[PDB]
Amino acid sequence: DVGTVVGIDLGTTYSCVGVFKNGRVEIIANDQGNRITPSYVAFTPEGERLIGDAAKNQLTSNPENTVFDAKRLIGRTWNDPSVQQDIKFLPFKVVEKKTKPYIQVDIGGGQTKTFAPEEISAMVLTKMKETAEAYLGKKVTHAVVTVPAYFNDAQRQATKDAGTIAGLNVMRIINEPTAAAIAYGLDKREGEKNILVFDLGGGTFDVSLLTIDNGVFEVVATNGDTHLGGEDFDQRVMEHFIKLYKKKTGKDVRKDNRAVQKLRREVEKAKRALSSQHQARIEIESFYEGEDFSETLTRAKFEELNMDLFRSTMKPVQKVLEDSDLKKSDIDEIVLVGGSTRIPKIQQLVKEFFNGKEPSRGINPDEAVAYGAAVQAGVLSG
Ligand SMILES: Nc1ncnc2c1nc(N)n2[C@@H]1O[C@H](CO)[C@@H](O)[C@H]1O
Repeated sequence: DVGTVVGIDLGTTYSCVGVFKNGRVEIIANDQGNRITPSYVAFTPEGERLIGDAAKNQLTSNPENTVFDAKRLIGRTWNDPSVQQDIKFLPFKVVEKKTKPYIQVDIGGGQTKTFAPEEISAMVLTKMKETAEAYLGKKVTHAVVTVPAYFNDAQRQATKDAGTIAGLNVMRIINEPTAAAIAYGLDKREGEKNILVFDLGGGTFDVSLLTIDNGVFEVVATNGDTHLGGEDFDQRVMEHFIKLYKKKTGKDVRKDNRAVQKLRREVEKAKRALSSQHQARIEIESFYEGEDFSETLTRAKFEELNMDLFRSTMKPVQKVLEDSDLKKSDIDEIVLVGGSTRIPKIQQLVKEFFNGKEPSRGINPDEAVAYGAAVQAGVLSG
């Protein structure tokens, strides 16, 4: 008895959980009313373990003991050059333990603890499991968990292990671009089709070329940029306003960490608003040295601030087409994945690259992967 199997998108920055109930996929909101949960864990000085929104919305006061991006370390050895590069940019301690990059944190009152990346991901998975259990009114024991198509054997096993620690029997490990394609019903098509999945997440950019033949998916080629995502677009806007504030007031905002967090929160909200509105206003009370911040951002300035980054997304799309021996016209379906794909310039750039071809539409791009996982979870629940 597998019970109600859950579909989990375990993302670098955000995670999503869905179930198949009363003939359809249900994406489940967490205890904070959010349909996506940050892949964050924080250990407060009192010793409280925070997971998700509570962990992320506290990150500024606790940078050493706030764990995130464990997905960059999962199933990798300590000496992996990717690990050695990534830990340079992580604020929490990472130590070699049992050949692996273990995360070291103060769990409260100076007591130090080490966690394998799969133990951190198990805490995120536990939060997803609780979110689904609150929704279903019953215990969840089985799951379908997605991973990037480039994940190797050790990375897929470590994701299954994270599940085991969380009390989830991960029945199927499925590729994130395949789950997105299933979400759009591209599996029940007929004949041979080439699917381009363009996945621009919060911190990663993944491009996958998939082939669908008689309902069977094959990942032909993968590319992207491991350090390009929505957060980089935020950072460009942060830089623009920190520069502007120094020009206007002569003050250096970054001297106050509390002032940068506040600007980060408002910049992110402004960015999201600019996907639908042509201008957003950032207002922050007692911003720096009791003085208030009031500035506006147009979609045009935002696009100009991020143009090189937006344009850089087209290079891995060209590399996957070459590595698949395909041309632009051979792409039958374009799947956009990640909240960042809601950016109008990103949607124009993809459409124009594929000479006017419209991408698949209807499912929230930030939920498409968990949606696909839930579709598969639905079949397995029977
Ligand atoms: N409507 C939107 N417009 C622009 N960016 C959006 C967005 N929605 C999300 N989630 N995002 C970004 O997706 C990433 C992961 O959640 C983050 O960088 C979000 O800001």
